[PDB]
Amino acid sequence: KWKLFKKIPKFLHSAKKF
Repeated sequence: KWKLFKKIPKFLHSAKKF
């Protein structure tokens, strides 16, 4: 149970801006 297991792959969130 690691809150990071669902936070590292946030590369898709970067493009969400542009």
